[PDB]
This record gives sequence, C-alpha cells and structure tokens, in this order.
Amino acid sequence: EYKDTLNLNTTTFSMKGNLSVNEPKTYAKWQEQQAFKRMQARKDNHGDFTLHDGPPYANGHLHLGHALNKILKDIVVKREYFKGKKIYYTPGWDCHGLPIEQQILERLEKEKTSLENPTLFREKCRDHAKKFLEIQKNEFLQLGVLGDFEDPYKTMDFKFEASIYRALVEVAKKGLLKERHKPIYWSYACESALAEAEVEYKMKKSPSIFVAFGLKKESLEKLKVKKASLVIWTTTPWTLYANVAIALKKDAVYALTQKGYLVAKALHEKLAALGVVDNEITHEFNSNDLEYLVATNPLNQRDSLVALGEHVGLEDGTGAVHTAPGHGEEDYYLGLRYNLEVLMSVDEKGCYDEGIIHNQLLDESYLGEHVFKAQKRIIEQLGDSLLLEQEIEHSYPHCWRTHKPVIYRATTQWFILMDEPFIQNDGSQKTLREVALDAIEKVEFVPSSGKNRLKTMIENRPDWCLSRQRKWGVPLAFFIDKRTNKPCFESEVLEHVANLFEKKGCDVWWEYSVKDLLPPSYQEDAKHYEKIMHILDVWFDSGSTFKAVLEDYHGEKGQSPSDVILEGSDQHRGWFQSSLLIGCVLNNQAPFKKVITHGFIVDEKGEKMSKSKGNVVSLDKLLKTHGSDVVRLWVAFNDYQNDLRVSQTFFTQTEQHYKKFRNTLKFLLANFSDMDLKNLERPHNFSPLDHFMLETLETISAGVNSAFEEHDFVKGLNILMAFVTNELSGIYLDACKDSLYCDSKNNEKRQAIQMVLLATASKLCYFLAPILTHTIEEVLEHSQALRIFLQAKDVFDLKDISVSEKLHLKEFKKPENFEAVLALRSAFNEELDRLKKEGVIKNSLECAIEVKEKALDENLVEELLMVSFVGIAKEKLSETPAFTLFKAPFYKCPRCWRFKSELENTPCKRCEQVLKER
Ligand SMILES: CC(C)[C@H](N)C(=O)O
Ligand SMILES: [Zn+2]
Repeated sequence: EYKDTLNLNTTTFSMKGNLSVNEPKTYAKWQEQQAFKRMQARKDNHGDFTLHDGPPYANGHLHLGHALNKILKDIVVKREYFKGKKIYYTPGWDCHGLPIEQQILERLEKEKTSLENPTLFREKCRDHAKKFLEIQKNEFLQLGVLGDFEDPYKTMDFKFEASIYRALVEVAKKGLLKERHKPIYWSYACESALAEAEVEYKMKKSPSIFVAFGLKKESLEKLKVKKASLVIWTTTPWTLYANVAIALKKDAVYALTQKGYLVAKALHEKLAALGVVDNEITHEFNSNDLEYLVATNPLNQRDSLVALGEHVGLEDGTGAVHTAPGHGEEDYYLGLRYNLEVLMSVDEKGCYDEGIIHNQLLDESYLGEHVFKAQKRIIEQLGDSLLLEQEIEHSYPHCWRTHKPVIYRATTQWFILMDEPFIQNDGSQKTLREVALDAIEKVEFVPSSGKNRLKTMIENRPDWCLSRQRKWGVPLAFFIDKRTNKPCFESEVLEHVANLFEKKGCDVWWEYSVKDLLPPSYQEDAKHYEKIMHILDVWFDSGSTFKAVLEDYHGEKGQSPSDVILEGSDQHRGWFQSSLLIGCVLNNQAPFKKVITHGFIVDEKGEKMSKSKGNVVSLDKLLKTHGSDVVRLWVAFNDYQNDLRVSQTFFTQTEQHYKKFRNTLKFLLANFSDMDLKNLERPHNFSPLDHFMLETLETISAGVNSAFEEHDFVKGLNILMAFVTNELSGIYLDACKDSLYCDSKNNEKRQAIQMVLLATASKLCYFLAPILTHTIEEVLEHSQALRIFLQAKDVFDLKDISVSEKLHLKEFKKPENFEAVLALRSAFNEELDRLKKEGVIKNSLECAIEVKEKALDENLVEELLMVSFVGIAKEKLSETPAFTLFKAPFYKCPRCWRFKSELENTPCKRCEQVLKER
C-alpha cells in the first residue's frame, strides 16, 4: 500500500469539541487576562459603540431568558469590536424593589420571625442583592460573554442612589412631580401603591351581580310612576358600601318595565333574556330627566344620587353604573363633579376599618374583614334586591411579586404628570406625553413593529405614580414645610441631601434627624419640616440608569444616548418606557438610539416555563448538556425576535450545524498545516477554480456581513452554511483532494490551493468569532499558519482582512463564469447517479467523458466532474445531448486511485515522480 506516501495533512485541532471541559478553561483565561479591558485598550480603535445594559434584578439564579439576552448583547458587542470600534459595555444589576424585598418577607414569614428595624431590614435586602449579584455575574461569564463584569454598575451603590435622587430632583424642578389624591392600584399583600409595570393581568373568577336600587318616594312622585328601581351591574360587591351615585349615559333612553325595573333601553333585550328584568316595557324616559333623582342603597339604606356619567357604555351591564369614588378613578372624578362624599373605609391591608361604623356604611360584623372574603356574605345580605348572580372570568390586575389581586384605594401619592406642560431645554413648552411621542419617532426599533407597541402605551398611559410604601429603595427624600404643607424644592436643601446620599447612601434618611439632614442655614427652622418616607418605584431606579451610568461617568462607561439597548419585548411596558420618560424629562429625548428586542424562552409546546407547570429547564442543565458554544449557536441560528422553544430536536439540529462548521475548520487547518510560511510573502498563480472560489468567498462574505449588520444572524449563518456545504465542501474540497494528498509538497498548484484554504479559514474565523468565540479561539490556538497570516496572537487580534491584498490579486482580473461548467457537472452527476444504480460503475473516476461543447476548459471539466479522462474512449456507457460517457481506458493507480495508470498495480506518471522525489 502507498497510504504512507501521501501527504499526512493533519492538525492538532480536534473534531470533538469537548465543550464542557474546554470552554470553562477559555472563559477563566479571559477573566484572568482581563480580555475586555484589553479590548477597550486596543491601540487602533476607530469609532465608538455604546451598548447600555438593562439591569436584571439581583435575586435568584439566572433563567434561560437572561442567557438569551446576554448572548445577543455579546454577539452585537463583539461584532462592533471586530469591526474595529472602541466598545463600551458596563453590565449592571437592579438591586432595590419588591423583586428583592419580597424574597426577604417570604423568608421572614417562613422562619416565623419579623424585622421592624428599617436599617437592619434594608441591610438584609442589601446582603441578598450582593449575594445573587455575584452568583449571576459568574453565571453570565459561563456563557462566554465579555463586558466590564469586574466593574459593573449597581443601583445600591451609594453614588448610584444619589444619581437616582438627582434624577428625581430634575423632574421636581421642572414642575412634573406633584401630589394627587385618587384611587390607584393597591396591593394589600405588600401594603403599597403600584403602577402599571408592577401589575400582571391574569384571568380570575369573580361574582357578577345585578342589583336593584329603588327610587325614593319623592323621586317616584317626580317621575310620576308607582314603582321604579335602577338596576346596576357590578363585579365588586365589596365596593357597594361606598356607593354615592348611579351614573347614566347622557341623553339616552331608559326603559321602565312592568315590574318596575329601570335599565337602558338599548340593553333591555339582553337583560330580559338573562332573566335580570321582565320583558314588558311600560314607559321610556330620557336620562336627562332622571338626573338628580335619588335612590336607596339596598345594602345600607343610604341615598344614591342619579347622575350622568361621561362615556357610560351600553355594550355590557345595564347602562346604570354603581359609582364608588373611593375605589374607582372615573367614579372619583364624577363624585367631585357632583360634590359627593368620597367613601373609603378599606385599610392598607384590604380590610374594612372603623369608617364603616362611624359612617353607617356596612354592618359592624364586617369590621376587619378582607374585602374579597366579605363578598359572599354581602351578596346574601342583598336579599330581594339581588336580581341575578353569575360567576364570570375576566382579566384582572395582580401584584407582580406577591401574585395576589390588587384593589383600588383613594390615597394621596406622588406622580410624574404626563399632560402638564413644562419648559423644554430649548425654551419651548410641551407636555411629557408630547415629548415622548416625538422622541419615539427618532428611535430605530428592531423589529420596526416595536415602535408602535411603545407608542400606543405612551399615547394611553396615565400619570405615573412614583411613591411606594416599602423600605428597600431610594426615598422620595423631600421635606414638607408644615407652615406651607408643600414640599421644599430649594436647591440648597436638595443638593445637601444628594451629597449625603453620595457619601453615606440612603440609610441616613431613616437614621438622621431632620436637623442633621438640613443645610446649616436651615437648622434653626428644622422644627417646621417633616420627611416624606415613601420610596421610589423601582422602575424609576432602572429608568434612571442612563443618567447614573452614561451621563454621571461622562462617557467613561459609554455615551448618552446609547447606540443600542437590547431586551425582551416585555420591556416596552417596563425599562424602555421608564427610561424613555425620564430621558424625555431630563434631555427631551430618548436615552437610546436603537432598540433591539427578543422573545421569551418557552418550552416544547410554546408555553412559558414555571415550576408550577413543571416544564422548567435550568440554565446549568442546558450548558452541561450542550456546551455554551452550541447554546450560543442555537440563539444566533434562530428567530430570536419571537419566542424560542427549548426541545431536544432543535438542539440536535444546532449540534449538527456546529459539527459541520467545526469539521470544515478542521479540514482547512489540516490541509495548510504543512505549508511553508514563505508562501505568505510571495504571489501565487491561481487556477480558474481557485479564482472561482476566491470570488465566491468575497461574494458570500459581503452577504454574511450585510445580514449580520441587520442583526439577521439566521440569514447570514444560512449564507455561510450554504457556502461551506456547497461551493467549499461539495465542489472545491472534493476537486482539490487529489492534489492536497497526492501532489508533491513543493507543487506550485497545491501551494496555491493551500493559500485559498487559508483565506477561507480566515473569513470563517472573522464571521464566526462573535458567535462561536471559544471555538475560534481554539482554532487560532492550533494553527500557527493562521496566526501568522492574520497577524493575530489570539481571537481578539482578528480583523476583516482584504483577501485581494494578502493574496496579491490583480485589480482588473475578470471574474470567472462557471455557469456552463456547473450545469455540465450537475447533469453528469445525475447521469452518474443512474449508472451507480444499475451497477455499471462505482465512482466518477472510473469514467471518461467526451463533451459536445468544445468551448469548455477540459482540465476544468476533469477537475469539476472528477473523471479520470476527458475525451473519446472505447467502451461506451451512456450518451446525452451534452456528453458521452465511457469507461476510462486506464488501470486504477494504486497510490492516488485515479484511473490514469498504463499498467496494472503500477503508480501513474504523477505518482511515480512524487515517489522518486529527492
Ligand atoms: C430594568 C429591567 C431589566 C428589570 N430589572 C427586569 O429584569 O425586568
Ligand atoms: Zn497515481
């Protein structure tokens, strides 16, 4: 056998990734060697790119959605680095808020204990955030991501707390921070007000009742009827105690039935079909003539004013709306328009308090009962006034961290106003809603559809309630002047508190006296001031990160506005919106130039993962099973703008993609491993097939790059994979295998092939480096030729090379046109496939071909079809309009296995000379 006389063509680069063992070593080296700092220090940086990290909550281990997020950020950041830019990417953690505090409260409950000291309670929350920040940081690094993880930002840093407070101060000084009294979301489980981002709408079952309020005797006399009762529909019997009015649609017809029920005429047919009221209408009245009549509450016998409500709907209900100003925002405004009582006797824990006794609103037995528990007994107490009881299902607001349904309570809270004109930085006058809508139009959204998701929210959102009644967060640290009952926004007071926060953190707001928290020129008047003890919405904390990270560090951690932020599409309701709003107050523009969103990680069926459903796949399990480079390729090679399903089949497909990339890289490294590096300095004469491959490589490289610039990594990876599978493996490597293994190492044509393979390996490395960074690091570690060719110590020295310059190509060389010869190749292979079926031949090398069209390079035909002979032979096998196939009129060469030998078992002329070489 002559196998030992072939070129060895091997590389130390292994076919097996052994990713579970090798990736941790790579990532630990990048940490020890400070690779990100090295990236930022790269001397030839040209241009800047800032990605501003949206901070995860510092609670719990990372979930799969965190990995998706940081991997996508890493690909985007690494692309910009390898394009040559100085990168800014400081990851951060969201350390305050119910996401941390609720965990402490649940632990205290489970341990059967309490912690009432505010400093010690906050210390427990702060230690909890410190613990999981370190856990999450190290779990991020296990993904192979690069950023300033050894100097991340933290909302609990004292300087950061001061930054958040200084952001709040800017909002106050521009006149947008005001107190309001009105019903808002109230979570009784954590005894706190909430705003929209802290509410999760879920389906919930509820009573649904139709209740008769009888008109008082004097109102019946005014209306000239013997019996009349307005029927209301409500899903909240627990607010009936607080009824003050029944609101009707203005200028609308109301039908009185024979049994004496008064409902909107437009709803009578539906209501009679339900059995709420009887079918016979006796009289019709205009609601304008019913206004200021009075009815009687059947629950507590109190008066109820018949009023006219703006936008009373006739789609559902009865057209008569039970109005409780203490527990509904539109009810509140109507009560004020009619100067009615605001009845609100539900405490911070959602229980009826002594106000139901003092005001005669509800029987004393209900004192202390939770409003939701009391509803069944309230419904029974309604007696004959209850015309119909149903149970319905509806989407209902729940607290984001306690998961309990919220209620609504009239309360005094602090708000950022949306429709209050304020002075713009350029001197003009606009409302916050107007500025934010203008700002959104200047932001690039990827996908574009995200723009209108955020725009619709800004169009419809109410004033933003900022004040919370928990302890773990930044306080709304203003004083109330008792002489004025107004807050003190004097700059000397606010800057004094801000400076204290920067040096000592916000604990002092609880510990110091009012006098110790005031400037020395105010301390004799300290008796007139009281502290506001509410803390800020944690969404204000995170909406302020642009100011605390980008602006307060003066560009050292990135520019404001950032170039890119990248988060789940659920951040339209969260971080995108709060950052937009705060940036529009401070700067009158969004603090980001571009928003890229991704979907959720879901299970095999497309459902969200939760321990309740038992479908959770841990990040640790996924990484140990597949390796991080496979998980990273799974992300990049899929439609990450939508939900990504975790299933064995999809990860097996990704592993097959990774194997094809890795096997291709291994073949390349193996087949230029023996090349004399003196080749790199001299020009080469490339064949037409060589040139076709170089020109194809340039064409697909432009396509991969354009797709990756759009963040369409699927499109670019499909282009790359098709090139690797078809032109590279299917055509070029197949055609080149004979020369690579059987030609002399000194053969000039073989050396030119190796140069093409080096150029191809180089482009594969550049384009895969952002995604498969560990693997390309390993490629360079095993190929001295690649490192010298690219002038690269390691993966962080990669640049986009000019193949033309490195291979000394001539500028006006006319591109190859292989359309005719590739059409012949495809037709030959189909004919060859048929002959292999019949058993006529086993291989293309056994064949000779005579091509009808003599306008084709015959060496190229032989190369591309891998026949052993182009021309006429003696034993005809088949004929087409395009060619005739014969058995090759030679023996198989024992060394190269081509049918080119004149004598049996004797090396062909090429092999003979290679074997004799001195
Ligand atoms: C600010 C935002 C990213 C928030 N901490 C979250 O994890 O949803
Ligand atoms: Zn041979």
